[PDB]
Amino acid sequence: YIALITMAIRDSAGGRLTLAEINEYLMGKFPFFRGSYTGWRNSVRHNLSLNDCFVKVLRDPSRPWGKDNYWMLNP
Repeated sequence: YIALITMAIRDSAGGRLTLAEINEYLMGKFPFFRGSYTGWRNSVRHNLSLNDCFVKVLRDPSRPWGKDNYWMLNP
């Protein structure tokens, strides 16, 4: 989950990213994940910030459809 998260966050470049898209492809890539329990987003996101150690935004005014998230990470 760590490595996966690493490559997931890698989507960015130490600037900003959307966990919405990250998780979007996460489940769209990992079948086992989409066939176990779609409730790890809590442990994933948790470790996400508890891993990289960046800053996120509490649902900013920029969510298409109404279910997105923007995170801001940097070195």
